[PDB]
Amino acid sequence: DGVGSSSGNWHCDSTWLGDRVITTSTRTWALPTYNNHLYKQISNGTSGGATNDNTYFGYSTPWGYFDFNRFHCHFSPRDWQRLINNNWGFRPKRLSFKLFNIQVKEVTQNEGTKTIANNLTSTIQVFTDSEYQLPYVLGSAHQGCLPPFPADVFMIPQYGYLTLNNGSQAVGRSSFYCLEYFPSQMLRTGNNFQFTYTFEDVPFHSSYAHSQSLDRLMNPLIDQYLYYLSRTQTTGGTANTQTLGFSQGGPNTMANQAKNWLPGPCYRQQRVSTTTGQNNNSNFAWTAGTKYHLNGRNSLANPGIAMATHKDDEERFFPSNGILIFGKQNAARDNADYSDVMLTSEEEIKTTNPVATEEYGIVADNLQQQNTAPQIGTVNSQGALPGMVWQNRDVYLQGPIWAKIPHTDGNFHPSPLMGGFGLKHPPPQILIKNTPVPADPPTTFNQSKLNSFITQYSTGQVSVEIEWELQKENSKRWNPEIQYTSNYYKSTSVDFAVNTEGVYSEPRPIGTRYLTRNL
Amino acid sequence: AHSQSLDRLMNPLIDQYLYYLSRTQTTGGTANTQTLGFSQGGPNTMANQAKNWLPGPCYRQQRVSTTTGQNNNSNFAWTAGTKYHLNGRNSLANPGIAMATHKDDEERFFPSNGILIFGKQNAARDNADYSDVMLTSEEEIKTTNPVATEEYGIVADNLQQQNTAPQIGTVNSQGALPGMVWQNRDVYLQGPIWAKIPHTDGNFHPSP
Amino acid sequence: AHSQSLDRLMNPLIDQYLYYLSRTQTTGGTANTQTLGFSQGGPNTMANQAKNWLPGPCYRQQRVSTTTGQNNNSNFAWTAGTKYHLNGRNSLANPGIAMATHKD
Amino acid sequence: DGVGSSSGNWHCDSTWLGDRVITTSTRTWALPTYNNHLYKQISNGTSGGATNDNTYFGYSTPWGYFDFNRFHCHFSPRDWQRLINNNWGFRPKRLSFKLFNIQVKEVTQNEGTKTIANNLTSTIQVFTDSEYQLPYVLGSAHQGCLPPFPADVFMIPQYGYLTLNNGSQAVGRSSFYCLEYFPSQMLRTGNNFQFTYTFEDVPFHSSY
Amino acid sequence: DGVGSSSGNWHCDSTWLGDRVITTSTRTWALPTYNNHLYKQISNGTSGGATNDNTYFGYSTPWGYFDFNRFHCHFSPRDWQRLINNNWGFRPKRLSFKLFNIQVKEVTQNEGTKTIANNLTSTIQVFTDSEYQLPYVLGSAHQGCLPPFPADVFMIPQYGYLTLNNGSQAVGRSSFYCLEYFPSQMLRTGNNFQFTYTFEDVPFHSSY
Repeated sequence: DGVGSSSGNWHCDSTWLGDRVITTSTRTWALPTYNNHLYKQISNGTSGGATNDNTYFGYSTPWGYFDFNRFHCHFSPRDWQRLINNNWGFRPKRLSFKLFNIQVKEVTQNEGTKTIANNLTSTIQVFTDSEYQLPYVLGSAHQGCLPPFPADVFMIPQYGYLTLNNGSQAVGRSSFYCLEYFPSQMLRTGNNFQFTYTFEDVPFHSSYAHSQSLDRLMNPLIDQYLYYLSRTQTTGGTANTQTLGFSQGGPNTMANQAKNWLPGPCYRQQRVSTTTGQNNNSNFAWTAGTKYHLNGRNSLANPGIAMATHKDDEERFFPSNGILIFGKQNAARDNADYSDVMLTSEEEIKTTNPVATEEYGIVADNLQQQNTAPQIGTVNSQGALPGMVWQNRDVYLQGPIWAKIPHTDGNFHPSPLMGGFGLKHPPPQILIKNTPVPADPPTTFNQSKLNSFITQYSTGQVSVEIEWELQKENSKRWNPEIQYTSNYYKSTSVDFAVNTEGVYSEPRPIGTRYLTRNL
Repeated sequence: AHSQSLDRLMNPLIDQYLYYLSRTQTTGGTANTQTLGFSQGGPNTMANQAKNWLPGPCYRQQRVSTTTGQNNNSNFAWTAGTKYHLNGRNSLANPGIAMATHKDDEERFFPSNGILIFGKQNAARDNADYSDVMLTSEEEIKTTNPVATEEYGIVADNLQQQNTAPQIGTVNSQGALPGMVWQNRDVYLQGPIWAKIPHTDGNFHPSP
Repeated sequence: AHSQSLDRLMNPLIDQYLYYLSRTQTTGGTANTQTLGFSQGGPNTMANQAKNWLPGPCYRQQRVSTTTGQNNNSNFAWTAGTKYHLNGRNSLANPGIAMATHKD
Repeated sequence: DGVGSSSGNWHCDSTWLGDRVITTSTRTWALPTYNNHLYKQISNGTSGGATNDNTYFGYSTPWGYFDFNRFHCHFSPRDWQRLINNNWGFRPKRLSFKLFNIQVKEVTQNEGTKTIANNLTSTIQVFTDSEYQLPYVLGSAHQGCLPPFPADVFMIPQYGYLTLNNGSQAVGRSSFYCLEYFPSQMLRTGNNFQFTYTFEDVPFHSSY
Repeated sequence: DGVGSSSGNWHCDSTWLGDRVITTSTRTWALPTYNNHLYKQISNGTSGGATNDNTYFGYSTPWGYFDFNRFHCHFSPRDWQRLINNNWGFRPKRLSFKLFNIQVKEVTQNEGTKTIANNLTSTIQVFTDSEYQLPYVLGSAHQGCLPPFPADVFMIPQYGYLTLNNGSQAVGRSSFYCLEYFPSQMLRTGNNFQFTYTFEDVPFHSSY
């Protein structure tokens, strides 16, 4: 474990083995000293501009954390292509994490001339929250994951957390955590860190689309033996009176046929169009937004339960807060243009799932009588009903992978809404920090905590290995399937590649669901 | 068939130790003002008693009668039909989730698309008579399951205040709620036996 | 008791990479027309942030106060009661599914 | 024992086991050079303001000392809560002490521009007064213990002692101690120090 | 594998053995950081001066490469003389490659005064494209091979490649490669790299 010997090698590869694929990626990182070595209380209240919906109480910390919860941390674009085009499903089995080649540096600033040198005897600290005792902040779709492009160098994100609040104030149950109250490894240059984790059994993600729909599973050529009420009134001439008539469902009355199953749950959302002209002229984004209400605070149900983005022939429409949206490269943080963002679509599930912007269905409102005409009600939110079947949201190359399932007495179908695999025991948080190095202390004792420190940062490499288990296709379909393909014709630059300026970009979102399977 | 019903699992002879709000206003004379009064559930107030369970799910259907005279004079079979909407297409939810066909003493009523119907021999394919078909009934489940043609229940609509009287809402479709218990639809000698459960990520209680 | 709430499991210091529709109409002056604007969820817009989970089930009940003066003057205990209907009989859903008694 | 390898890891935890609790804490420290490398005689007399009640004779030394004689050096607030709420008594049984990850630095001052660099070949010296031959200065409630908050960084206190005095003057029995007349470990970066101690039987404190 | 110990020795020799000759050469090299750490798309089109015959689409990379594909990398002039004057044919059988004595340096520029120092904890990365997955750029007669004269010191060439183009534009089949998507060895000063390769059967060159 020398100053002069490397502690790691660079592993970035993929290997495919029948029913497994293993991915490895290595990236270079930089870690600053965060927060001036301090833990600070932060809050947001209702004074000034701030709304109640946005209040919080929390702490910010001197630590940083490692995040690889984005598919493109692990899969190259071509690899993602091999996966989606060929497999019905996949899931994660196990991972390996390595930190190595660690360099701690001190920066000296005199007279506007700045210099950087190694501090050989310096350490950094790392630990994993193996027991899940710290608030789990992965899974909230934050920035700071390993870059898609291997050549890119990245900065480690600062760690902070939230607890209960009333306005800008803490409450009795509010909790404070010190990360220094955990055991951590200390590494000098020449030391390394590693750990291994095994994923819990989780269902394969469905990289497939149904080639059948719930409302059409019958034999087109045959009648049912079952009957339905087809006529309530006589049909001939003007003297029409009530009657009862019954008919057998058949090829031309598939809508009426008796069926075994129901479409999935519905929490309806407002429809907006990409053709702006077709939209109402108000700013209705949050006012007409679909929301949930918790303890007096309102949150967008974004993106909410999975529903199809649009019905047949209406690519223009999307749910206002019902899809995942990714930025194009260098898209602005605020108020980016439609041309600067990429909207996902979940067409593939119209097959079993309600369209996002429409009713679930219709129910009776009242009791009909000779003097009372029957009335119906439109159902815009439907909870789980026996016989319902549904599909989860898709995952994307630039999307999230896993989430920690919250620790609660109950849940229904705990698949993370943003997409991915939901785990009771997800990959643990990995926290890293530069150890403080004091500048020279005073020569006579003072009890106050030291506030003068040498200025330091560290850089190193990090490796992640994941084994994924694959589910192969078993289709008897005669004709060819849809596949993700690169564009045939000439172009100014190559998709999923660099610029003349050296900027990698991902042009489109890529989903998982090209192959088909029956219902 | 159950010989007990969800709303009557108590001991008829004993009071609960639990209390419920029984009075919101004073009772004597004309100068009546708000108050709070609390009482213990008992033999004569079984409706008020605290209970552990809830009836099963409800997707309400229109009621029709075998006595034609009692029915509205329109052809309302599909217009007033209970339906689901999938990708722009509408289908009868026939017969839908299991609910009891009728309540006590009302054999005449059935849900318009909520029961299985079999033909008598040589009944016509189209527009057969009532006398030519046989309607099933699922009386046996009124015990735990909502009647097909009625509301699940009532919920509050608003927030009452000194100046605002309280308002209630009628619930005609109810999804699964914790504490719900229910019974499946019956099977018949001339009925189906099995179905393939569709291959999907999720399902709730995949009984055909 | 939980020391965290469902609506606040994020990192207070970091933005989401996900975007949401933040603007439906232009903001400047009087000639305001429709547009589409998108923003990233963040520390000051926690209400808007994309989230994984939903709160538990709800069967709503009427609110009454211990300060009698603040209550409507009717006897509304069973008339405004939350109920279930079984075979033509009505029962209080007492106490019903678990919901919090009151807010902050 | 390299320049480039850490000699310790950060342990800060509590574990509760029935009738034992074990606490671990780690803190970062800084030690200045005290006294310019000198031992100095100090006294306080009766001249000027000074009263007789406050007289002393003593020495100050180039050394520093480690103090963890404050409960919150070891117990987090929540831990203290588990202890007091649940137990009739407690007492200390044994301890482990470690010094590690040592960096010695030299500071260079020219022209108002100051720079700090490592001095790799430098040493520090540590020893324990296992035989109780030096005046025991813990136990007098001084400042300079490890901080309650683990994230805080602290400065080591200077060591000094007192002996017999008459006014500002020494007497026959007054004693002078040199700490360099004890054996001590010398550590460069990459070296570490540790020791183990067992508490004598002592009565449980009454948390009741 | 120390900071202070050499990891290699200088071997430059020839030995002749009847039907074999073995050559060894060692050279000193320097590697700059290329491209500012970036991969950049490059093209040449038909605008301006440029003819169609000279169009290309490609990328340039942060990497450098080692080239010894020139006979005088291995044979001294006198050695070449012994070979040509005396033999009807020759061919290559196997090779050994070593990288050693690696020094990584950082350069600091302030106020027009520049200084160079070692960065001890720094690494370089090396790999061989053993599976031929990158575009093979040797064999195109480029500059940057090891010098003929052993005393000369040389600069490592930058690596870049080309793919399909239409004019200055990419086409569907155009490919992008990232070299960081390969496993590589990381070496600090005091680490070394080596590999061995065997030539496939190939016909003797005719020196006649």
